[PDB]
Formats: sequence, C-alpha cells, structure tokens
Amino acid sequence: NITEEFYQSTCSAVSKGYLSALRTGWYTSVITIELSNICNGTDAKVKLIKQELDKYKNAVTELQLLMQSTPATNNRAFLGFLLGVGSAIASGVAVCKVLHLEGEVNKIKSALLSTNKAVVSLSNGVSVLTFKVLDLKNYIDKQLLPILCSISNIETVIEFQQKNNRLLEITREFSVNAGVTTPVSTYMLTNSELLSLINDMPITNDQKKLMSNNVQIVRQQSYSIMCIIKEEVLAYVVQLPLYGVIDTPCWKLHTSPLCTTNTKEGSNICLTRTDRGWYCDNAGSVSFFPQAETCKVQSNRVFCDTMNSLTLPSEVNLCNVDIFNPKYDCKIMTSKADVSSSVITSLGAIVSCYGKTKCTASNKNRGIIKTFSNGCDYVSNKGVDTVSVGNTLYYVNKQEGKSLYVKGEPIINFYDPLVFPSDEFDASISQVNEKINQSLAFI
Amino acid sequence: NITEEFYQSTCSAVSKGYLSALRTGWYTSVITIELSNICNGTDAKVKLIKQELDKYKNAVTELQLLMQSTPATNNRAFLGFLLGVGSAIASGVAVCKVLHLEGEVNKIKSALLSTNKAVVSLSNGVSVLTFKVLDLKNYIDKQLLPILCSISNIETVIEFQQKNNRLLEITREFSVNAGVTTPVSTYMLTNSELLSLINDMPITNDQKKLMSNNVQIVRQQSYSIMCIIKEEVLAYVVQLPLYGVIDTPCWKLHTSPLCTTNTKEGSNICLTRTDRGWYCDNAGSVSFFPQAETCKVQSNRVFCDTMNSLTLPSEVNLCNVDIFNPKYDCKIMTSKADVSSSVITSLGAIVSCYGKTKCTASNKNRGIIKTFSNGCDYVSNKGVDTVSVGNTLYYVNKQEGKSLYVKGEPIINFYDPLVFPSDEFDASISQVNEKINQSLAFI
Amino acid sequence: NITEEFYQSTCSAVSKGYLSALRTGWYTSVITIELSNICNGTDAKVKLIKQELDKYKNAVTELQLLMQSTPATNNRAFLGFLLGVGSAIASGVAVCKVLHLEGEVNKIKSALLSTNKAVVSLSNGVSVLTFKVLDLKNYIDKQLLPILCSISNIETVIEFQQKNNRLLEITREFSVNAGVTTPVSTYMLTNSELLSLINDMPITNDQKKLMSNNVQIVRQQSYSIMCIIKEEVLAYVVQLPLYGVIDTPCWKLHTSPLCTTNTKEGSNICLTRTDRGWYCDNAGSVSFFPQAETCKVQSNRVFCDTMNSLTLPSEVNLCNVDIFNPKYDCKIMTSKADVSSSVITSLGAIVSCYGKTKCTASNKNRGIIKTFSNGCDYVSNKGVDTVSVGNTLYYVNKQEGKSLYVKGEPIINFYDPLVFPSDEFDASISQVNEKINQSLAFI
Repeated sequence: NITEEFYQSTCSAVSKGYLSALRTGWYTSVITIELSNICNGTDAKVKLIKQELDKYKNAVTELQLLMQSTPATNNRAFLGFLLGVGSAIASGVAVCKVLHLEGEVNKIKSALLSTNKAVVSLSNGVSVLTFKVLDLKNYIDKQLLPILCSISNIETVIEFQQKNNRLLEITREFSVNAGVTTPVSTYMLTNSELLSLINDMPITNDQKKLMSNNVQIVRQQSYSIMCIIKEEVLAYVVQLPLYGVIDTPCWKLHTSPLCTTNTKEGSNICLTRTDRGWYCDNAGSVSFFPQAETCKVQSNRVFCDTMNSLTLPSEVNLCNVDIFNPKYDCKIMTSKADVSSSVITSLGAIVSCYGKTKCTASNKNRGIIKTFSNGCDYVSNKGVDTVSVGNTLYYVNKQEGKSLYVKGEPIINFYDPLVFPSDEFDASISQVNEKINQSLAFI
Repeated sequence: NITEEFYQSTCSAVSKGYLSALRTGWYTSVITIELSNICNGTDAKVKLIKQELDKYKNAVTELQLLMQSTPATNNRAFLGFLLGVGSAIASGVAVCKVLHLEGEVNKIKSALLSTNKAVVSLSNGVSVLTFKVLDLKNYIDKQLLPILCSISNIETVIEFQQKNNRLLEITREFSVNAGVTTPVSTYMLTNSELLSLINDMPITNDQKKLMSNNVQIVRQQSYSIMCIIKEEVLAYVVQLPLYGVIDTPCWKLHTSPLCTTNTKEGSNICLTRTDRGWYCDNAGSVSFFPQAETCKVQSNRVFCDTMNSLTLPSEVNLCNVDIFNPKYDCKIMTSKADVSSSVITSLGAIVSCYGKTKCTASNKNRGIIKTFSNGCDYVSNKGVDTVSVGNTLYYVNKQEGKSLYVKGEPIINFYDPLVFPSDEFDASISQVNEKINQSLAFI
Repeated sequence: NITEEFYQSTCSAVSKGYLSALRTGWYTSVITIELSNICNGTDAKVKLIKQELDKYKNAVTELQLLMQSTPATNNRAFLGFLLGVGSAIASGVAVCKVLHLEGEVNKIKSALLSTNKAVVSLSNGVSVLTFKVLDLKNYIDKQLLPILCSISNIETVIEFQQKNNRLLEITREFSVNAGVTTPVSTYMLTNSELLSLINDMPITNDQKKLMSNNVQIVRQQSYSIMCIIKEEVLAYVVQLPLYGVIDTPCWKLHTSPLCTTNTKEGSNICLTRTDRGWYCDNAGSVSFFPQAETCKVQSNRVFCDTMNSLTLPSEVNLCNVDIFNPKYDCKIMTSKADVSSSVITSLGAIVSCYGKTKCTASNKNRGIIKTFSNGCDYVSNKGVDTVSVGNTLYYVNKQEGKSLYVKGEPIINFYDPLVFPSDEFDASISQVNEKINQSLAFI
C-alpha cells in the first residue's frame, strides 16, 4: 500500500507505506573446508589428476601467503557527510583473532568431526555457528591416495575437478579482494547452505522468515573474511546482518530545487531541502538515511544499514508540512543556480523547470500530455510513462499507488532577493533567517 | 582530430574535436531460456549426471525464490549534485510487470516455438524483441530422459555440464546482484547474440554501426533484469541503450584552482571554475556532464548518458573566452586553500603550483625540461612524458594533437583580497561581485 | 607498535605507528599468449572438440573487435575535491601505442621463441619485461592438428577445455570492462606468474620483499590493459605499482564535529576539523590523503597512491597539538548541525553526543560501562567492544595498542555564538577569525 504526497510549497514529495528491515548488528559464523595433507606414470588420466592436484596445492599456498597479515580493509576518518564512521568487519576480525589462539582451531576441528554443522563456544566467550561445507580431506584420502601411477578412470578426473573447483573459485575471490569480499558469493556459501545457516541461526521466526525470503539482499549486506588455514582446516568468517528493526514504517523524502521563475538569466534565487533520503521509525526516534542509494527496496520492504544513518527526533517530519515550524530547524541549502531537472519519485515525478527549458510529461501511446511552466511542479505516474526536462528523458516508475498534490505557495516567494543569502551550502531555515536579520539591520 | 586550448586567464583548458554518443532512451528485449520439467544405479557416469542435474534443479529453485519480490534497486532522493534523479530500470521493470500478466508468457513461448528470434507485441502495446538463447528443455528431454539407470557415456556428461554451465553462471550473477546486473556479461548475452540482437534491432544503420563497433561500451550501459520464470520459460529483460544523439561536437573542459602567488603561507586567495566536465552539442542546447568520469571515451568518440547531464544554453561556452561576459553567469568557487596540484588533460597538463611546492615537467630520456613558477601554467604533451607536483608523479596522455596556449592575465589579480569572499562553495561571477559590492559600501 | 592520542580540545584523534608503502610510479610489462592460426565426422568426442574450438575462434574475434579502438577509460576534469586529476593508464597505453608500430610485435615474438620470460627494449627506448603465459599455438598445432575426423580420445577433450578456459575467462573480463581491468585477476596473471614477475623485476630487494608478501594488494593497485592481437600473438599490458616510498612513518587523523552542549534544539554552533585522513612522511614534506578509504591497511603497513594525495608542509601536524598556531592555517568547517555520531578509530572511538541522544560504550559480557554526556569524548578499545550512538551500533577494532587521552578545553567554547560564522563549508582558523573580526567592528 504505497502512497505519495507532493508538497508544492517546499518542492518535495514523500513516498510512504514501506516496511523497515534495518541492519542493527552482526552475526559471525565460521565456515570451514577440511583439507588433505599430501610418480613416473605418464598416463593421460593421471596427468589430468596431477594438474588438478597442483591447482589444489597452489590454492592452499596462495591462501597461506595471503593470510600472513591481518585482514585488510579501507575505512574513513546530501547530508551523508554528517554520518559517523565505523569499522564494518571489526566484529568479524575479532572472531578471527580468536581463531589464531592455540587450540581454538582444534575445538572447531573436533566439533565438526561427526557432523557438518555445530555451535562452538570460543575461548573469549563468543558462541559461533560452525559449518564444514567441503571435505577435500575425505575425498583425496579415500579416492585419490591409492591412485598414487595406479589405475585411473575418467569419472574420477571429472569428479575431482568438480569438487576442487569451489576451492579454486574461493581463492580467486580472495586474491582480488585482499581476503574480504562483499556480497558473499555462492562459492563462499551456496543458497542451500545459507538458507540452512539462517534456519540454525539463533534468531526469531520473523528474522528467519525475512532473511530466507530475501537471501540475495542478505548476501549484499554480508562479508566473507578469510581467516585462518592451519591443521588441515581452512576457515573463513562469514559476517551476516542482524535485522533488529523489522516492519516499522518507512518513507522516502524526495527534494528538488525551488527557485523564482524569472526567464531572465541569473536573476533567480533558489532554495533546496537538504534532508532528503529514507526515514524509518526506530525506537522512539527516526532513523534518517541521507543517501537513499545505500538502501535496497524489495517490493514495499526497505533494507538499510544503521551505520549509514542519523538518529533524529521525530519532529523532523514537521518539515514536510510546516518547514517554518519552531520545533525543528529544517535543513535547506540556498543557491543562485536556476538549472532545470527532474526527480523520479516512487509514484510520480517532481519537475523543477526554470530558464528556457522544455519540460513535458508524455504517454507512450499519445505523446505529450502536459507542458510544465517555470517553477516546481509534480505529475502522477498514472497515465504518465515518461518525463522530459531539457535533453534528458526520464522513465517513471509504473508501480500502483495513489498520489496526493498538496497545494501551497512556494516559500521562495517569501524572501526578498536583495537580502537573500544566495550561497549557503549547509544551512537551515533559522540559519537563513539569522543572516537576513543582520543584513536588514545594516540597511 | 583532437585539439586543445589552455586559458591562462581562468586556469582552464578545453579539449575539443570529439564526437558524441549520448544515451537518450532505452530498448527492452526479452531473453529466454526454455526449461525442462522433471534411480538405484550407482554408475560413476550417472552419478555425475545426477550431480549436474541437481545443480540444474537448485538453480531453478534459487531463481524462483529470488523473484518472489519485485526487481530490487537503489536510487537517490563538481556540479554533479545539481543533477536530477531517475529510475534506471523503470522501463525494463515496466516490461517485466507485463510479463506477469496471464497469457503473456504463452505469447512469448509460442512465438519462439519454430524460431529463436521473434518480435512480439505485448498486451500493453509494447513491441519487444524476444530471443531464446538456450533450450535446456530440448536437451534434457531428447538426451537425458531415456537415461533415467540406463546406458551412460562420458561424452554426454561433458556436454550436459557445458550447456548447464551458462544457467549456473547466470544464477550466480543474479544471486549476488539481487536480480539486476550491469554491465551485461557474456553469460546473459554472448558477443554473437548481442551483435545479432543489434542487427535485428529497429534502429538506423548509423546506430547499428555504432553499437556493433563498441559492444563493450553497450554492455557497460546495459542492464539485465531477472524477470519471470513460469511455464518452462526463464525470461530476463535486457535493457539496452538508445543513442539518439550521434556525431555531434563534444569537448572536455578541465579546470584547476587559480590563486595568488605569495610564498607566505595563508596569504593567498583562490578562484576555481566549477563548470568542468564534458560538453556536447545536443538539439540547440548543450548537454553538460558535470562529472566527466561518468563518460567513456573510445578514440575520439564520447559515450555519455543524458541522465547524468544538465541542459544548458550554448552561451555557457563564453566562460572559456570571457568569464566576465554578461550573457551567462559563469560558475566559480572561492577558496583560501592554496595547495598545489595538476590536472592531466587530453593533450597536456595544467599545473597549479603554489606555496613552496616543486612542480616540474620531464622527458623520460632527458629529465626535467621545465620548472613551473608559482601560479597556474600549462605544458603540452609534445616532448613531455611526466609531470611532478610535490610528491605526486603524473603520466601525461601520449595522444597526437596540437595544443594552443591562450595568454591572458589571471583574473584573480583583479580582486582586492581585503574584500574578497574567501569561502563560497557554489558561487558565480555575479554572485561574488554582489558580495564584494556590499562589503565595499559598508567600508 | 600502534598507539593513539585523542585531542579533547579539537575533537580529533591520531593513530600513529604505521609504516608507508606509497605508489609513486608504474611498471609496464607485456603479457603474451601465443595463438594458433587455423570435417564430416559426427564423433561425440570430435563434436566436443569442435565446440571448444569455436569458443577459441569466437574469443579471438571478440578481442579483435574490442581493440579496433584505443583503450577506453573514464577520467575527471573531506578535502578530496582539492586533489589533482591524473590519467591512470597513460603510461600503460603509451606502451601499447608502441606495440602497434610495425615490427614491434615481431621483436616480442622473437624474444619469447626459446624462453617464456625476456626483457625487450622497445623502439621508443622503453625496456619492458615480456612474459608468454600460454602457448595455445604449440598445443593446437601439436595435439589438435592431426585430429582434423581422425582418432579422438576424452583426455584431449578435457585438456583442451582446461587450457582454453584461461583465454575464455580473460576475454570475459575484457568484454565487461572495455579492455581495462583492475584489480588484475588470476586469469590475467596467476599468483606464481605474478610472483615470478616481481622477482625478475628491476627493483630493490625491499621492493621485491614488500610486493611478494602483499600480492593481493599489488593486484588491487594494478591495471590490465588489452593491447594488441596480431601475428599469432595476443598481448596485453599489465601496469604494476612502483613503491618508491617504503617504511616511512604514517598516521591516521580522525575528526568529528565539536559543538556546544545545549540540549535546546538548534541553539548550538559547531566546528569540525576537515584535515582528516592518512598522513605519511615523504621526502621532507607530508603526503596527505584526504580520503582515507583510498588506502589499504595490512597489519601496520599502509598502502596508498600519491595520485590521491596532497603535498603539504610538515607544519600541518601542529593542528593536532595547537590548532591556533601561526605556522599553519588549520582547515576547519563550521556548522549549526548538532547531530550525534561516532568515529571508530584504530584503538578506540570518538563520540560526538549532542541533543537528546543516548551515547554509551559497552562490553559484550557486562553491558553498558560508560554513558557519554553531551560534547565530544573518547573511549579506548581496551575493555570496550561496542559503542552506541542513537540507533547505530558500532563495533570497535580489537587491535592491541595504547591510547592517550590529551585533556583540553574544547575550542568551540572560545567563540561568541552571536558573531560566529555558522555556515563555512571549506574554511580555516584564520578564515573564521577574519569573518569574526569584520562582524565585530560593525557592531
């Protein structure tokens, strides 16, 4: 049930009706691959086995050389620049540091001796879920040891290339990613293995249901950290998202520049709401994501990460209805740049048409059905297939939903251009007023 | 025929002589893969077939689970922040919504019964080109049904792994991309299939010739949208670029900070043209791409996307010759940051040398051939292989082309530092003048 | 030996003790693959060979069509916007332009006739290291020519698919990357081939030791440029990083907003150091990388690229101890945005808590151990596992290292809010003072 409201006064539109799925924590699991510890015959079948065995030996050496250092990563030091700075794999690397302590790998090696899935409590007190997805030790020792110059058939050559291929592909991913990959591919964790991992995960039924129906999103929000390879065990930590906030209301705020509508070049002043992005109710406050491109939207579900959010008071919503309200200082930016553009919303299109720009909305069967005059306007996606602003053609989202046009006078008309602070990049309503008050008194 | 002109007055250079190739629209095609609808024997050849058949069954289940939701995507809400906001796959998803209407898949399934390529007119009136690239139904039913515990040979095991591998790789791409991939890989569409798709495409001969000679660029500007999988048919929409603007003049404007040349720290004022990027003539106006990194340049051809552009009047070119012209208010930024840097142009290098920085240009055989003094200067790529500014070594483009040094006094000398607005991030020539006029009157 | 110091006065922390590894130049090598120049029988083994041979012929045609144009690339025109603009593959493309000169490929073809590794001096005077990694000519001519309708076995079908697979994968990478790939995958250059290339490279023993122990980082800083395919030779240039600066001191400066601590909404003023990023001593100056995410950190080693750096005087370090020092004008930004956030450092966490935000630091075994009051504070990673600011949970880095809390009064208390320039995006200490001095005199 997606609806949309356009606010003509502030040149902004809100698309509400979405449900939340916020990454609040991390789950660390240890995926393992049991390894094997290892002829004059020129047999064309043994030669193919010797070649595949060298690929196995090189991949093990390649991963050992890769891990002689700590898991490498890159970290930092409209309003996205106001965000904090985290360490995404800090939790996964912490689990990996524990696996280097002596005897810790033996605990994992022993727990997975009789089964392939087991919960292990590490030395530092963390209870991780362990998973042995490939047992190359069992295959090489039971099917490739008696052959080494002995009897060889082609069905073993094919089967060994099939099982070893997963190890080769995992090494290829880590070799070009410095031991940290995201999203987590199907070589690191197949769709059946990941689903089985989610089912055995200590989470609520709603979290299992949510993650199982969106495994492709879980992959995109998961990390695979190459960890340790000792004592015939190849272990890499898979860091999975914890969705501590589920099914709370979300809405996407779209904003576009609001300018005066003089055809004369350079005689206009503008005003743009800078608080655009995804908003979701979260624990009394509002989780504001200033860069909506960091969130994934599956149907009416919104997948975001709280690391890319700010925690704002719920009074920030008043900027949609009353941008001049005294409870919250609404963030805006001021510019003299009267350029034309359009913002494709969930159920329509905002059109900021200025200067001498041709702005239209068209249907594919009929052609132009509306011609926008100068100013900031809006059209619903019902009956409209494309929007053109200048030489840019926009396709609108053809999703079902009702739009509401909230009429109101553009607030840019309430400012005297002679004393309007034309170049404020990160300002607010009160901030602009303060500058206007000073410029007035001195006149 | 690439030429270049450096404007000493404004610390900017224009590289002209390029030809346009602008993405103006989209073409949606439906690529299909016909699927098959499906033993005590422990035969080492049947066992390999059973394993590959499970890979086939899992990939189908994995793609069915992936598509139970609408095609997921991420969208927004120097001057790149002035751009609009579109929905890249809005047109492709619209085609996919039609394929879910009942009987629509049967139209595609029937049209591709006797051939592999066919044009189908959908129910909503859109005429799409359909393509059956893989018929696993025909292979499993004619070569793998009588075997199921029957006679098995190794040549069938190898051939089934070859044909099924494309389905497995397509699933791997969609599993780590949430059903939307770009660029379109060769598993989604081989080079011969894409070229055949371009040839059967309803476009002019110039568009066919352009796309065929730059298929790698077309891939980078194309989307692959996993759509529907029902009634033994696996369909995904390939969204291809429409180049409605071809062979119009383009030019790249490079800008660098222009500062006063006092060695004393912090006593300088700067000025930087913010209108840098790719410019292309387009339908009476000028398509300005403020982030030149969004365009691909093959030889003298420039591939851009109008979604990443602004539509400006052609008078914006006057800022290169006369930044003070009254017809267009040229965009600049003002700073006190007198740091040294270089901008590698198409046929040379702009050098902004300030403070106590060592700035040189060298030849690989001889060494330093020029030492830059403080200010903004330029050197041609003829005879010059590298440029050094501080501890940063720049390699220059060794492309053939003539450069022109347009002498002129730096416009930063025309401003009195005592009343110069030192911190304007998104300003213009007129905007700075306005602020100077006010500060003067109050003195 | 990583240590950290937090500066309460300026809301910033420095993590020192790292060692440098700066990309200062490029090394260009020519990797080659010798190609072969090429039946009514329906044999199920010849049919599999005919199919794999068509994959070989199509890949060669696909790469020939890809290279009919010059190697395509995309280039430009907190303080990262102050950086210069280079051409990353300018040096590699220059080597490729030489390979198109007639007779140049024959020099490479002749040098690799009796060996697989050879140093060749090109016509323009550049001495490149050449490497023949795959000889498909020798395999097709000696193992697949007598078969073409003749005797065929399955071991040849498997071996031809193995050798040809590397050519097919290299083509797949170039087809979706327009002939330029980074990082350099293991198909372009295997781990053993790259290590052998580093060993035969004309570099010092320290550079060989550094690159060999961090091959995954070298891959991420290397380019693979598809170059020429003529006269049975497929050549692509691998552009490798030259680390001209090794083992010099580095340190990472983390900054966070410093605001006044009034609970009242919108009554605070802030101040944020904008000079955050990686700093490394380099040749008398300091290489400043304003976007720390461009550097890779392996253990205590920092891998950066001087193309993403500014060359600053060493006096910039005084901003950590005395932001008001007269030797360097420290860069800051001023805002009224009193939002709460945290910055995860190497050995702790900076917490900027403002408004009505809940900011805590917790241990996994015990829970909340510290509750932050309004202002900018810091906690060490010793005994602390997580930090919460609002609805955002941060995991801290669990690396061993001592932190030092340098007490001092926040410099934001030294400003009178009535005359404080609230919206300076790219300002400095002196710049703010200048604006304050003017606003005072007019009062």
